[PDB]
Order: sequence, then C-alpha cells, then structure tokens
Amino acid sequence: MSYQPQTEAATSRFLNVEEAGKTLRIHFNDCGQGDETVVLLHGSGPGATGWANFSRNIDPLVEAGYRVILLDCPGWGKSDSVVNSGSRSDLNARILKSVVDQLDIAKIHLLGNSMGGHSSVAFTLKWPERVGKLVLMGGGTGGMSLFTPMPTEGIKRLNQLYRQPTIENLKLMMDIFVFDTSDLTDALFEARLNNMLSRRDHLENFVKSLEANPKQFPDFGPRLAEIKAQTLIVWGRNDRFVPMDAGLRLLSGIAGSELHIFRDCGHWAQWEHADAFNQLVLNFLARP
Amino acid sequence: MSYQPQTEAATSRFLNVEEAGKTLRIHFNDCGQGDETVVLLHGSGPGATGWANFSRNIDPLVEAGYRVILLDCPGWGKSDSVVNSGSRSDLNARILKSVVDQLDIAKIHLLGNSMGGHSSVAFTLKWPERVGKLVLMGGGTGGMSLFTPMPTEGIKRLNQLYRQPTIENLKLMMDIFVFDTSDLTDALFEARLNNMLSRRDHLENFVKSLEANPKQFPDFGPRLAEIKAQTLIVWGRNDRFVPMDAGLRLLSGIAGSELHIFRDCGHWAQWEHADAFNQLVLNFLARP
Amino acid sequence: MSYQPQTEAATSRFLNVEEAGKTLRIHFNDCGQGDETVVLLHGSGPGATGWANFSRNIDPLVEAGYRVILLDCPGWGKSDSVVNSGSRSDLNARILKSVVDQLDIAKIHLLGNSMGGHSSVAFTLKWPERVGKLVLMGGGTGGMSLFTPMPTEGIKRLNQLYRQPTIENLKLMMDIFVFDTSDLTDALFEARLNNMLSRRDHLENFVKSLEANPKQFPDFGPRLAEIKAQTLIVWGRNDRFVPMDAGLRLLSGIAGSELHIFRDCGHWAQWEHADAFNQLVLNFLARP
Amino acid sequence: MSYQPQTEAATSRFLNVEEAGKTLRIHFNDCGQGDETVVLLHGSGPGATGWANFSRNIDPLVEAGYRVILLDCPGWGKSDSVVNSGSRSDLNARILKSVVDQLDIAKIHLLGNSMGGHSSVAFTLKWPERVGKLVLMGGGTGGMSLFTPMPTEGIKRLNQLYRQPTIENLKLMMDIFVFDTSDLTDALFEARLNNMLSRRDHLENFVKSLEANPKQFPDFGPRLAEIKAQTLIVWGRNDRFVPMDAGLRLLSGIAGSELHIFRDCGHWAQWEHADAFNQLVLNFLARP
Repeated sequence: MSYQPQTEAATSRFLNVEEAGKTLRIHFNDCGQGDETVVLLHGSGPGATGWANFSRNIDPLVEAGYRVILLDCPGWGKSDSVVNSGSRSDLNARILKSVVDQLDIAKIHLLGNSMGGHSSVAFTLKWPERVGKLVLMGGGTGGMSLFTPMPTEGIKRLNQLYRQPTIENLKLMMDIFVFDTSDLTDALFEARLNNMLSRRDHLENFVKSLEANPKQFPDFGPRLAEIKAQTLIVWGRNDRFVPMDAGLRLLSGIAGSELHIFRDCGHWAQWEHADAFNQLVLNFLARP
Repeated sequence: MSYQPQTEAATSRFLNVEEAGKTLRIHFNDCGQGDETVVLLHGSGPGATGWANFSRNIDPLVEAGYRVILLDCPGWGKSDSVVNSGSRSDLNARILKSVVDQLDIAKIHLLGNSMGGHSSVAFTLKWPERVGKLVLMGGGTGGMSLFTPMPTEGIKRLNQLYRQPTIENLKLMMDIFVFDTSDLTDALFEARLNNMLSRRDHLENFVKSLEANPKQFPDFGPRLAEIKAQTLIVWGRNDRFVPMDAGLRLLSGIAGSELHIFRDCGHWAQWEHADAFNQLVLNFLARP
Repeated sequence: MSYQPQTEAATSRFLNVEEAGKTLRIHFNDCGQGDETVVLLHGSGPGATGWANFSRNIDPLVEAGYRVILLDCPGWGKSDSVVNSGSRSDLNARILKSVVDQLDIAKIHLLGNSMGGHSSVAFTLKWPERVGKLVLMGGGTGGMSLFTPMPTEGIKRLNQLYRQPTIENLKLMMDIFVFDTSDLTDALFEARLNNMLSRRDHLENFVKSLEANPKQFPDFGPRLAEIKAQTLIVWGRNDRFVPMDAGLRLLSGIAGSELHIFRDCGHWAQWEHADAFNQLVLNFLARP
Repeated sequence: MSYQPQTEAATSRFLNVEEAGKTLRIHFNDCGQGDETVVLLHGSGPGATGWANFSRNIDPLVEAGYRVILLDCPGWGKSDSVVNSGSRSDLNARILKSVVDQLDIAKIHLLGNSMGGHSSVAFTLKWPERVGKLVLMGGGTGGMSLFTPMPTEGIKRLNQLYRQPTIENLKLMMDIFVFDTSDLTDALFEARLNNMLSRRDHLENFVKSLEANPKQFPDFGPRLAEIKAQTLIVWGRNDRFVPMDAGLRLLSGIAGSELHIFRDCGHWAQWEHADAFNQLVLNFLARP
C-alpha cells in the first residue's frame, strides 16, 4: 500500500491555550500514526505557512514511520495575530510546551528553520529533558557576523516587503532569497502573495513589534555548553540573509555537533536538495 | 608661507605611450620638487579620477615635501579609451613603466586603490628594483572569498549602473559606497555626474571589455611571496564591494606587512578618516 | 554469506614502472571482482602502509561489490625508495596513471588522505577523463593557512620523529592525531614501530628530499576552478596537522562540493568514526 | 636636561585593600606628575611583573608627560598571595577601583595585556564614567576560538610550567613567546627564573585556583555593545596562546574600534616592536 499524499486542509486542527493571562488559538497539522514524533517549525517569511515550507519533506518522514507535527507559530498563518516586544523564541517555546502538554507526549524531535530554529534552541535550554534529537538550518543564534556586514541585504529586502506589500517586490525578494531561480514557479508566487495580502494584521503587528524592540533573537553564546543532546546543523554557503560564520559558532557550542555545507545552496536548503537533505536527516534519526 | 592647495589645471601634464603598437595619450599631475617621489593610482568607479579620490590626501604629502604624481589609467578621465581582452593590471603596469621611464626616476613609492592596487602589486612583482614601499587600500588580490558570497552585491550594482548610467542609480551606488551620508554633499554628486556625461566611450568600452572576458584581474597568490619591500595595508570592515577576508590573505604573504582596519568604514577609506589615514601613512613613510 | 576479510599476503601484487630513466617496483593490494574500481591512497605518516590506514573501511566497500586497489606510493612500505626534487603530487599522479594503464581500467573513483589527497587533486587536473568522483579526507590542497601559524606543531613533531626514531615519539604523535587516545592499543604501536624500523632508507630519502625543497606540495588555487567532477570533503575540527580553514578554501574551488565537518576529530578521520563515514561514502558513491 | 630613567626602588609603593572581608597588600609603581593618568596592567606569565613587561614602553610615556602607574595583580610580584575560585576579571576590577579611589583620579586610560586586558574590559562595564581611553593587547574576551583547537600550545605549556617549575621549560616558553629568540638575552632568563623561584606560594595558589575552577575568564560577548569610549586593539599574527579570531570579535563589539595587526610578532608584542607600538599609542592618546 503506497503512501497517499497529504493535504494541508485535511490535516488542519486548532487549539486554544491560555498564556500570560490571555487566550490564543494556534493552528497545527498532525499526520501519521507512528509512536515517535517529529516537530516542524516554519521560517519568518511573509505569509509563510508550515505546510508550505515543508512541502517536499513531509513524505519521507511519514513513510519512515515517524508521526509528524507541523506547528504554525503565533503571529503567522492561521494562528491568531499577536504583538510582542519580548523575545520571539521564548514565546514560541512556551507555546510549543503548551501544545505538547495538550498532546501529552514527553520526548520529541525538533527540526526548525530560521526563526523557529532559534526558538528550537531556546526550547532545549529551558526544558532540556524533553528533546531527543536536534536539527538546525540557517539559524540557532542571533548575533553579529564576523566577516559579512550586518544588516545583510536579504533582511533589508524583507523589511521592505513588510512595510509595503507588492508582487514585484516579492519577486525581488524571492530571486535574492533562492540561489537557483529556475526552479521557482508562478504557482508559489501567487499562493504566497494571496496568503500575505489576506492577513494584513500579521504584517502590521510584525512591523509594530520590530519597532518596539530592535532585537528579536538574543545572543545565546555563553549557554551553548549546557546542551547535551546530539545535534546536526545544515547550512548553505551562498545564503545571503544570514552569513555562514554564524553556523560555525554553533559548531563550537554543542559537544556532538556535525555540520554539513552545500556549495551552491540558498537560505531555503530543503527545496534546493530535497533528496540529499531528506536522506541525511532520515539516517540521522535512524542513527542509534 | 603655507603650501597652496594644488590645481589640476596648472599641474596638468600629458604623455605619449606606445602600447601594443598603438599610440595612446595619458593624463597625469605632478606636484613638488623633492628628491623622494610617490605615485597615486585611482579606483575602478564610474568616471573615477585620482583628483576626486585623493582631494584630502593631496595636501599633506606636498607639505611633507614628497614629490607626488597622480596617475590616470586609460579608460578613465582624459586618457584615451581602450578595450581590453586580457589582464587589465599588467596593461596598467606596462603604461606605468613607460611613464616612469620617461620620467626616469629610480626609487618610487606606490599607493594604489582597488583595481589600481592590483596594478601596484603586479608592478612590484616584475621590477622589485624600482619600488621602495607599498601602501594598499581596499584591494590588491583577485580571488574568491572564504565566507562572503560571490558575486558580491556591490559589483553587481556597479555593473548595472554601467549598463545604464543615471542619477538615481548613482544615488543608490553612492549610498551603498560610503558608510556615512551626513557629511556627503551635492557638489561631489554634480562633479561625478558631469564627468560621467562628458564621455560615454569609456562606459561602453568598459562594458564590452567586461562582457568579452568575465575576469580581468588575475590571481597573484602563489607568487606573492616574491615581494621583498616593506608594505602597509589599510582596509574597511563594513565594505561590501570587496570582503575583508581577501585583505587578510595579503597579510599572510609579505614578510613585513602590517594590517590596519577601521570598523565604521566602507570601500573608500581614505576620505572617511582623512586625519588618521594621513597620520598613519606619513608615519609609515618616514619610518627608516 | 559475507566473505571473510582478505589478507595482505594473498592480495599482494607487484608492478614495474620506469620514470626518468629509473626502474621502480610498486607494491600494492587488489581486492574484489566488481566492475567499479576505487583507488585508495596512503597517508603521509612515517611507516604507514596503505592497509594500515584503511583497515576498517575495506570490508564494507568490497562487500558492496566494489573492486578496490590500495596503492603504496614510492617511499613507503615495500615500494622502492626514491628521492624527488619535484612535487609529490605530479610524481604520484604519474605513477598511478602508469599502474592503472597496466591494469587497463577505464574509470576510477579516488579516495585520498593527506599526501595522496594532494596528488589526487593533481591527477584530476591533467587526466580529467579517468576520474569521475572525488573524495578527500583532511587534505588535497597546498598553500599556507590564513588563521593558523605555520609550521603547525603536528608537522614539527613529525619532522622531529623523522630525526629521532623512537617509541615515545610515536606515543606523542598518536597523542596529537586522535582526539581520544583510549581507543588505541599496544598492537598498533608495535606494528607501526617495527614497520618504520624495517626500512630506514625511506627515512633518509624523505629527509634529504626535504632539504631538496622546503615546500613539497604546491598550491592549486588559480587552477582550482578547472575541476568538473563532483566532490565530497571530510574534515576534522580539532585537527592540528592541517588547519580547518584550508578545507573551506577547497569548498570555494569545486563546482559542486560538499563539506562535512565533525566536532571532535583529528587528522585520522576514517578510523575514529567508522559507521558514519562508511555510510556517507557509500551513499555518495551510489548517488548519481 | 634629559629626563632621568626611572628606578623600581624609588617608585615602589604599597597600599592596602579590603576584599571579601580580608586585608590585602598591593605593590605598584608610580611615575610622572601629569594631571592625566594611565594605568598599566601586567600579563599572566609565571613570575612576570608589571615593570618587566613594560620596560621598553615606560620611558616614552613619561617623556610625553603623562602620569603612569604600573599595577601588580594579586598573586604576582610582591603583592599578597590569594586563591580565586571565582572569576579573576572582577577581582582585578575591584582591586583597581580601590587603588584608584585611594589615589583619587577622576579620569584614567587603561592599557592591558593578556589576562589584564580581560580585566580591563570588566572595569569599563562597571564604572564607564572613569575610563577615558582604552587599549588592548592580545585578549579581552573568553570563549572557544572558532578556527583553532583548545587548549592551545601556549596555555598547555603554561599549565605544565605551573605544575612543575624548571629552567628548560622556561627556555621552551620564551621560544614560544617570541618570533625570533636571537634578540632575547639570558639576563631576562635569569631574572624571570629567580623571580618565579623566589615565590612558590603564587605557583601553588595558581595551580589550586585552576584545579578548583576550570574556566577562569568568562565571556563578555552580549554586553560588548555597552562600551562607548574609543578603543585600540593591537595583536600579533603568529600568536599561539590565543588565536587571532578573538581580536576580530572585539572589532565587532566596540562601535569605534580600531584594529592593528603585525605580520611577524609573538604574544609579547610590545617588546618586539618598541618604536612602532610606542608611536601608535602616543598618536592614539593624543588624538582628541
């Protein structure tokens, strides 16, 4: 019996949680019947959806027997809009702890991209006994780069996109965002544009929160030694939103870290080399 | 009496050089009559002229008594336009050899910028007898950076400006060019744009030369150990046109090097901190 | 129904080559009857037979069905002793071309470590047709390091060992190689010691070749872009013999390279991590 | 008249401090009578003293006319011995604050070396109003180096020297310090040897402090943005005790920071290039 493809509408559920004395409804997607579960977090992209980001990766995890949970972070997608001057990673970790408490599983595996990856690290710090295995891509710590000047051009273009939504500006930020532009298709363009224009509240909330607090990802350097679980970091050399050197710092921090670099890969690696990344992550998960 | 600021009109001089069996006219300026002599090169910018680049540096060098020669390479300023299919740096070196032979000066100090710095290094490789000192600002080696993606954004903006020169792309390039825009004034803009609109043959020649061969600057790494003269490097950290790592490479090669870096700096370093740069260079030159 | 591992005595083979009007006897090992042929190059450690370095990795490859040719370059083991004024790279490349020509195999996949890796690159340069896939382990490019002083202490202790051959020097050498010295056993110490004691002539030839040329491994920087085959690079972070940053430089040159770095690994990567390295190499080879 | 070179005996002073409910006696040297004050802090070498490290630099500073004070940290020189399981940097900050409060000078400029440099950073955080100008040499921040394995060569030999005292290891240490040992003279050898043999208590206290607490110096990364005064960092390229990259990290921390690197210079930088370092420091201090 060959595994049938999944659809975002089919797997959609919602849960309301009480945090900081306020209610918040979070959308999430659960698939698979396997005992072992894997958590996925989306990036910080405009109108980015958890199902949208991981369109290629959802399958090999489900044929391998892993039950997969995709978490739509608050302030993105179908989750309720929120304004926060505080750290995004801390809030994301709190929300994830709440949702896993409702789901009632103790040990989980984390795979987070960009902002979520940041939050992922945060989680492992302040409830370490929960996480089993850790994978990062294009993030893990927000700090000044050593050689490549900050702010990078990708961040400036993304802020330009938030301040004024425009399809041509979206085309620009996609083109800089991904190294190999040939694979880009108009279907993704229109879907992303529709999603981002539909939710104006998230965009204005992000702008206001950025104005409120200049920094959203604090430095986590001195505490990196605290992590004990095995970790793997994947990165792209031609990534322009965040420089390579940041990943190297993480390679120093964690005792068992192993880094994997592609020669010509953009920020959004899982799309560039889906097969290699999927096989590597599956082998890492199967590694005893 | 204080040394009067120099005027290009009074100090203008022209010379004839036979390169590749072709007659060419070269423009330059000479100031001072002291025994010690120095040559000043110019950058690779649109319509860049040595006088515009070195307005602040030109006075103290004359004040110290050094004879100064500001040299304009072909393809810029009043020199004859030319289309290149090989290595630009060697061609500049040959022209500089011809002009110094006509001046018949034995000992000479070289201070090159960006592509001009390239030329200087190439020159020093062939004729170590003639060169006494080297001061390199923002260039001197052609190679792929360790941690910064290529092609970098700055050269991309420069190329698109050459593709069609206009006021708004000039504003954008100037904004990215220098770290601070407060002290910037419109007089520099008007002078640069009038020098641009004066000649279009230079711009079209540059474009056809670039499209003829993708690389016009060779890699001098393996032989860079041949230089015996003491040298100094000044570099900019936040510079986006050429990454800092490449500069570090130069440091490793030469026996007597000294690297100097400013944090709040761009490509065009000498203008941003004129006092510190002049003090450092004069101290290095007077050093026995 | 796995076949028991083969012995050196059964797999020993001898070929004769002529170079520069001299007769050289080359001793190597050949195993497996598969169509695909993989050449294994020995390390630069004193008294290091090719079989010693790759004892663990032979079995999985031959079990997968790959034909393996483990080569001993001149100057080690049972091969004839030589003194070379030129580089080791081109010399080993020529010898390997000669031996494969006697073996008349159309295509090979190269696995190189330390010295061999260097030569491996040289091979791919000047006979591109024979090589299709390239794997490097902690070496393969000459040239001095940007961030690490030279001579690095590993090379210093290696030369000291060549000058004073003794057991305690071998102990210290093993101390710097492997991150954790616990895994080593006395059997390896005695085997390496008696092996290196058997052939002093190799020692005198190597040392007087060292006085022949201070630098024996040329840098391939400018030519690095000429390689067209896909490549995998494995490296160690705690490596002291060859600095980590050099590996990054290789990533720049190759068209589609992949860099893999382990957190706690020395010069001798294959021995320390067995399952992960074997699986990675097998997947990379099988992957088109 | 020529200003007389200073003598240790005439300028020696002893003052008292309270720390952790204990009375400590500290030895320092005072020179000059200028209103402006500069404080010099010594290194971490065994038996090293404030006067020894700055012997070549002390004279030009008083020649300019600035008042200068050489400080001996607890556990070094004639100061009372102490054991610290906690951080050293804060302890030196407290001692310097107390001594300057007794000497009651409002504005002070700091020059630090190795461990002292680290302490200097701490001071600028605690009492930013007092520090006017800041210069560092080879240190200032803890944490794992990105490109170099730890513990490195020099720190390991240093631990060896503290564990067991002798003269041959003293030659080895001087060999690791200096680029060229020909300049150094055995008079310094015997001075250092008698100094370190005279006081076994300091050696024992250092050993116990290291064995009690692994990390002596913390990382000050996240708060580096708090410093506002101008800084000058001087470093040596072949440094073996602490790699180059750390300096670059400080180059990111301070907004107005300035970096200077010598191509061929050991850890004990100021002795190796007396004239250049003195001239640079006088230029930096005189600059308004």
